[PDB]
Amino acid sequence: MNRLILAMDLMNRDDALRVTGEVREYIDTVKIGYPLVLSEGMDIIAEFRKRFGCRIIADFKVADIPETNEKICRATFKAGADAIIVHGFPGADSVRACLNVAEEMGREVFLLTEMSHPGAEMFIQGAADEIARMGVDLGVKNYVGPSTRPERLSRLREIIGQDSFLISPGVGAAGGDPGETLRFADAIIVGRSIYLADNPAAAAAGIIESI
Amino acid sequence: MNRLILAMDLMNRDDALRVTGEVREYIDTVKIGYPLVLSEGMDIIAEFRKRFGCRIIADFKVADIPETNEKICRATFKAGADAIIVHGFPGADSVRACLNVAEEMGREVFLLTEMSHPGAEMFIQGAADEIARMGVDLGVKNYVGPSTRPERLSRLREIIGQDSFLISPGVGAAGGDPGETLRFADAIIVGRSIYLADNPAAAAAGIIESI
Ligand SMILES: O=c1cnn([C@@H]2O[C@H](COP(=O)(O)O)[C@@H](O)[C@H]2O)c(=O)[nH]1
Ligand SMILES: O=c1cnn([C@@H]2O[C@H](COP(=O)(O)O)[C@@H](O)[C@H]2O)c(=O)[nH]1
Repeated sequence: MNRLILAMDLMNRDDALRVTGEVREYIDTVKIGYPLVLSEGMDIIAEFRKRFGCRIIADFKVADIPETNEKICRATFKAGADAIIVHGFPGADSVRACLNVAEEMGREVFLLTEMSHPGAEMFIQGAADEIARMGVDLGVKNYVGPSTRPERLSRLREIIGQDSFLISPGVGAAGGDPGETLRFADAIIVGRSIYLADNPAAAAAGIIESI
Repeated sequence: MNRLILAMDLMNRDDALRVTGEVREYIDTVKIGYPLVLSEGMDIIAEFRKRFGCRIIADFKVADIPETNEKICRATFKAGADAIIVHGFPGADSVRACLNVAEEMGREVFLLTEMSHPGAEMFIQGAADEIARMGVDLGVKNYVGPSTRPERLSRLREIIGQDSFLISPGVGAAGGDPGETLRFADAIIVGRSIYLADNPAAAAAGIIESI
């Protein structure tokens, strides 16, 4: 909805529920990561899904060996997540393990190819095109790419095709622009610009109207 | 969305996709049953979920022995359904088997307590209150009750409490009224009044505005 995904990284349940409820009319998809899950428990995923009737993407940056990745994905989907974000840099076998569980459980894998922060230029950027091509070869249809580098987002879009779904973080606080990012991504992920705002609903409304 | 769930019982993929796309702005939840699945395959569930970004309730009226019920639910959730409708009349063990799989896969079970058609008065109605109480005892939080008998829907709402989620079919073609049904149910299910209409979008819009 509105091509906007809320990155809910507040660490306490009450604040997370308050902000998510305030901006629900503008979204239908919430990205929940370890900051909230490690503080309040995996049960928070089912609670959000039920209370807000939104889709939940678990941003767990899965980056282990195949066998452990299988275990992490199974627990995550058992908890009710609709999709999970997985790193591609640990290799194809590690990604395939995630895809196997998603297939078994009727869920989806998002492949993270290039990250949005400054440090991403050190090692990830140099491998990003190859990671995206690996995703295509494995049948991945959902990807994550950087708002902070639209030229890289364009290159990623080029590799994955127009039929793949691409979401992009780094919007707002990290420097990314909503409109420019949406020239290439299907949806933008926004965390701090909304959840640290004095009026999260007004902040979400502003982003939606700017695009 | 709009407390309206589309019962997509057309049997061919092209017509089903056309009508669902035409009314998508009014809904966010589609009920898919055997008329469409047995004609086009279980893969239609993932296709709808992806193409329309809606939640999918599989109306499979699960009504077998525990072991078979477990198999049916597993295949259904593997196919991507968010929830499954199960009959309560075959007993508690049969329902528990469904709840066990839903727990394993992070999904939901809707318990059907009293049906909406005339024949429901023969045997189901007499057992309906006990079936609803069984659901409460088993921890069921989602229920299906009849639009065609609001006094029975009221009795069912009484047993399950205000915190349980109740959806109700029999609206329109079978005689049920949207507004009266919503006095007790959280959402109404509508099939033919929308999918056989000359203008499904206008029909959906009319129902939404009447409530
Ligand atoms: O390359 C990536 C991948 N993931 N995220 C995540 O997306 C969200 C962005 O939040 P922000 O809007 O507050 O910067 C956070 O949950 C963060 O972990 C990034 O920021 N960059
Ligand atoms: O008690 C019940 C349970 N399920 N349904 C189902 O709900 C839908 C109602 O469709 P309709 O609006 O076309 O009558 C159909 O898929 C039907 O199998 C009923 O009608 N009554």
